[PDB]
Amino acid sequence: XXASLXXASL
Repeated sequence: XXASLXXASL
């Protein structure tokens, strides 16, 4: 759930 920052899957 990092959204635009990275960590897409978190």
